[PDB]
Amino acid sequence: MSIYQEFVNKYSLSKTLRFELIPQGKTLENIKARGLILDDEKRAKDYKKAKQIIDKYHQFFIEEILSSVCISEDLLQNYSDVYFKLKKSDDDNLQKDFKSAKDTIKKQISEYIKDSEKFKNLFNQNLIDAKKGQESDLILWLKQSKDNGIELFKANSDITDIDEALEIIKSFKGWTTYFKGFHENRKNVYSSNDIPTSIIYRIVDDNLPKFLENKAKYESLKDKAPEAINYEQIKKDLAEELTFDIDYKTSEVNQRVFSLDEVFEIANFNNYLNQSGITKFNTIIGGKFVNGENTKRKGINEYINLYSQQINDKTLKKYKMSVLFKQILSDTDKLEDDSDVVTTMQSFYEQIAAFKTVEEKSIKETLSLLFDDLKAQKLDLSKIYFKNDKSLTDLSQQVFDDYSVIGTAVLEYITQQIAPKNQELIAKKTEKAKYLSLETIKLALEEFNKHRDIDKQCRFEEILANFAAIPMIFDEIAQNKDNLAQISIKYQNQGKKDLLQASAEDDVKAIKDLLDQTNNLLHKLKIFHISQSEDKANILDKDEHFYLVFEECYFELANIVPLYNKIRNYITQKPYSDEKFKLNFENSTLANGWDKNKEPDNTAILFIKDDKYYLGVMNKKNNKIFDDKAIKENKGEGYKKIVYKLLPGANKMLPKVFFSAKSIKFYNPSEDILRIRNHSTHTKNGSPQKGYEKFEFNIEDCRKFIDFYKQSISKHPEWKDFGFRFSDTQRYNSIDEFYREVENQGYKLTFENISESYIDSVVNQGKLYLFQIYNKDFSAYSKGRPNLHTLYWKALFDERNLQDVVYKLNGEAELFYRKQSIPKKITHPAKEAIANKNKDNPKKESVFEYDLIKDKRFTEDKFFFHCPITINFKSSGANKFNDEINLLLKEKANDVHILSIDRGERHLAYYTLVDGKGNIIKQDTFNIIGNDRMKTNYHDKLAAIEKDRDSARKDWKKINNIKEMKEGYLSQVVHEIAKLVIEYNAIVVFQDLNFGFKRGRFKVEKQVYQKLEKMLIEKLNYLVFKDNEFDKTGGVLRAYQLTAPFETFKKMGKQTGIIYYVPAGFTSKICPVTGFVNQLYPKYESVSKSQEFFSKFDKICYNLDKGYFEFSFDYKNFGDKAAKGKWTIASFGSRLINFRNSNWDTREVYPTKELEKLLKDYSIEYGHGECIKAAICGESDKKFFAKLTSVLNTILQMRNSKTGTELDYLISPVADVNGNFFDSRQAPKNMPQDADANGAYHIGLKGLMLLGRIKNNQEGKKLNLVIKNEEYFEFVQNRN
RNA sequence: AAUUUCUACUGUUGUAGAUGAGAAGUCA
DNA sequence: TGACTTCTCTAACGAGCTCG
DNA sequence: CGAGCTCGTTAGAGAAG
Repeated sequence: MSIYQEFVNKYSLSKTLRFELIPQGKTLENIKARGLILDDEKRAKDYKKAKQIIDKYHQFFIEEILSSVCISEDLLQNYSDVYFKLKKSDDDNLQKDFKSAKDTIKKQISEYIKDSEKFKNLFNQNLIDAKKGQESDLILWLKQSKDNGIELFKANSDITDIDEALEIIKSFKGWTTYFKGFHENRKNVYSSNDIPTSIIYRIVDDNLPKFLENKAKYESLKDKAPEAINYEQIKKDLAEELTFDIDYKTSEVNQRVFSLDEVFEIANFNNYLNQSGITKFNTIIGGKFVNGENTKRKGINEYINLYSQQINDKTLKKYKMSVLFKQILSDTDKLEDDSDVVTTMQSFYEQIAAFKTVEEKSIKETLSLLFDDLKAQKLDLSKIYFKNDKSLTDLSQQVFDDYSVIGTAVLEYITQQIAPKNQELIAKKTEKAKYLSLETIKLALEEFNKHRDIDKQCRFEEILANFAAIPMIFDEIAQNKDNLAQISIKYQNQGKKDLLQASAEDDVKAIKDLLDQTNNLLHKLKIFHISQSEDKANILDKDEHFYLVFEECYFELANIVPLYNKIRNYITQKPYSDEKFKLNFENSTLANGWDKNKEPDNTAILFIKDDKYYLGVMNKKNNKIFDDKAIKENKGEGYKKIVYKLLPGANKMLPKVFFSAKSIKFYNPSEDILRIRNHSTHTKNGSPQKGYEKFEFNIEDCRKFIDFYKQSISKHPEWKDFGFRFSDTQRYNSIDEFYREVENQGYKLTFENISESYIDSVVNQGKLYLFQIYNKDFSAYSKGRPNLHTLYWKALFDERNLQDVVYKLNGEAELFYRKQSIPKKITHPAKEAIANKNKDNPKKESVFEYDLIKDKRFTEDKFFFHCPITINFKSSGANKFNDEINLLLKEKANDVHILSIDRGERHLAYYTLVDGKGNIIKQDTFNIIGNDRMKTNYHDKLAAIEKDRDSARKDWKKINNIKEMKEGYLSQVVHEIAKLVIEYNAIVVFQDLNFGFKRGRFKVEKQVYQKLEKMLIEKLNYLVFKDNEFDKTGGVLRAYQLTAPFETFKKMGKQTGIIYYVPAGFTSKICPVTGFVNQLYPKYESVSKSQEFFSKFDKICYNLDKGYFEFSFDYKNFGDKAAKGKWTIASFGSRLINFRNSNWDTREVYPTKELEKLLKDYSIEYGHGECIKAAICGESDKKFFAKLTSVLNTILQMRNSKTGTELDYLISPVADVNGNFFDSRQAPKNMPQDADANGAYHIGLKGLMLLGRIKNNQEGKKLNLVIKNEEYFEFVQNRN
């Protein structure tokens, strides 16, 4: 029987059921008449015009907290010393010191911000509404905008001036419940974490590493060039700009021209860093544009362009000075129309190309001159770095025709340079190091050429020539701008979406190409650019001339990845607008509690006429319909208005009502009890109120202070309806678990009848707006299975729920409304034969008596109802969930038949039920989805869309209509994974995407396979089966909670519940029977160096009766230690070889017939029947050894597509213990069948040894769930 | 080619499966 | 480029307000 | 300014590895 009987109703989560309202009776006629929904646009669309007001005031607060901060020089001298140690000498134990050196400067400001006076009333209610004596801070500044005559609008923003903004900001009087995600996603702007958009993460990582860099290029400038910077001219010329009102070390209030000898001081760090101080610093260092003289009076960086120009020294051009970047939330829009689909692009290629710079070098010539200055080795090669991730692999792709030739040369040269006989430092100098210099690259490429002939060289000059193939890409952009200027005169229309239709295919493919040769252009400069990453915080001895001109042409060119995603998210949408908004019935309280006592203001209540469900929203002004005297007066039959009783919090309510100004006399205790609440002695560790202090808990308190609550609850007027069943008060350890005694039992839901004729008349009177929630299950024309957001709603109100409560209703439901997006167009009229679209369905015809408008749910207005509920409310929460599982299946480990999912070359997954020994019980593909009614082949449905016999092969409309259908496949297949893990009650084991993941070209990408393990963790955390009994396990309330929730992809680790994780390195290229891995990689390193490598083979011999040659090897005679054992690989069957398609598509080559040819071509004899050891090693030729490697580039290839997309079977070199060779044309059911069946059976074998560790668990709860290749390659081979 | 929304649908005024919503700095 | 925060998941009371 | 009147305060567990 299923072992997961225990894993039922375990923890709590809150899904939100959504519905459509039906305006019934005369509900909609009163709404349109009084102007209700038309005056709802002005406070559900218009707050986006108020989110332009709040952030601008949130920008004025930046200007008046950073010009009001004064940080010490003690934490700048503790920064700048470590800031210059790591440049000249980077190490490990100073990174812990550098982080703590910058931790208490990003926290010392983070405690100054949270202790100001404009901050506590800015992320809460009181930002926008005024107190009776305290007028709020938004309305003061907009009046202060008039108090000084400032003209903040009609020059920068959308609103005319502040006078209409004075009207707009008073449209949110009691409406403070809007901004609660707009005021939660701006607590990251003042967050002390490492998130990359703040003002305290930025002034420690974007200007403080740039200002202290720019001080070393000023102390090393006055001694090396005294005459250069004319001090006496910049005092007179820019005297108005240099009026810095405050100094640091003297705290002057002297509005005077500062001295340039002291503005570059480390102590003077606080004279800037608002929006108007970085402007002042970048006025001197970049020049001041004043067009009153028709010339530029350019500052100190013009003096470097005069002093080093005359005497002609390019070492003072190393000492140029940089530009500080502009602060986050400066003064600087998602796309929906087509009037601005072109001028968000044609007004960018005017900005990225047609602009005159400061020093007069156009951006075509900047990458032209600098890469030509790098061409003949002029710049220093030990200061320009490569990004050491697999983006440098792409730099080896375009010119070296190999992926890992650079990453091996910086592993081969560093091997001989430091530890030439391999032991500790050898990894992090070239592998874990985030950057490698060109001097390290050049001394690794003119060393590998010394051990290689003329045919296969690897020249450093080709990398310099590859970068010279960059600066003429800007010339064909200047040719495409002559092509893409005839389209901007064709789209002058405002909102019509004729660039999204399928007729202009010849005008969208002129845009994807132009946004692809400016998106690999940024992916070839990506290997240069410095990263401000974490755990290394990358700082090295950088170049002084390269990385100042490169930042001119990267961070101005980097504004295309937030612009390429503004088009590919515009073309790949659907032709209707899902722009909905919430409607409120002239009330800031729509569904907040649903409670019976608090519903003249919660405004809403539900109904049931014994089959379907309704919503009744009372009109807020005349809401006197159900004030407890018209229910008994109108009792009868019909609707079944609920009384809903809720008690949120046994921390927040039970001291609020039992120690109030009213009910304190009704439950009168002695002063023995009153000393507890004052000093907070009942709490183990909490918070007393003002007046007293915290004391120590004793066991006498919370076995009698709870008894105060038992007499207080049992005499309450409206809190006797719950019927509490509290346990024995001696068995109460704390009040945190007496919370859980009050909170779950403080919830009842029973029914009271109302005569149907009254509340059919009050909707006719116009006081009860009545609505019906429905789906395709709550209509009368259905018989099949419901949805899951309708099988939950029918369990909020069932009687078997309310016995032992599971589905709790929550407050703050939210009513939404959606306008008319697309017009009504009947695409399938009545009595017309329509075409089938399934290649297995017999009934090819389709004639409908009723019409079908194309997706008509976006043609007519829909009132919505988004209703959060709570699942398993009575039970506990989620603490140490995955540790409970491993401590449970230890006595149930011999019931667990491990399921295992992979990616796919030909398939999409190959889920495989591996047994404990390893014999596959039931494997099947994941291309055929469904029960015997209809069957759908998503493999064939991909293969007709996936860039196959389609229009133009490159447009964005394909590559998401693959992906959304591929994502819609992920919505399908998670049910067919869930059915297996209950029928075969085991586990899921995916492939992790942290480290150790598969690399090749698959259908399922890296992107759309982490979502299939994201959409499985949120459909195995709460798992309901639509065809199971209600009160039985696996049903609706007694359902499957087997995993934990989803926090991040990083926090999945090796285990997040029943879904384990294993690596995905070397699982698809292994013989399943014996465990061979091709670790003896042939690459044709040299002619003579291969000769001792063929003697590292034990014997290259032949057998008479066997009839096949063999390359016997053992791994003890060569490095990169992976496994052991005498192999004697064979040359039995045929191996296909892939080729460059386009003709030269596919041809078959036999290994043995090639070995018969290529060995009889020279004088080597074989036919005696013994070893050919010395004969193969004795031969010396260029062509011979460059061709025998192509035999070993074929005898070890274990994937072979038979023709174009037919089938790829599996072959095995290494023998069994009998003599037979594994061949998947005759493989049994307990062995893999296809090529993707071998990439899934080893993901289970590497997952089955997780379960070997877990069944042998001990008292040490430090379960080594990590996999090393020495552990896996030993387990898979000798398991029998 | 119909849906609380999404994907494929004819599975027939809808069938099989998924659905956590308002939110939204945006790393790159 | 697809994920990075962590909450509100609420009833009752003391409050100045037409009214008494 | 008590009639109670629609508001904007306000009461303040112990999990979180």
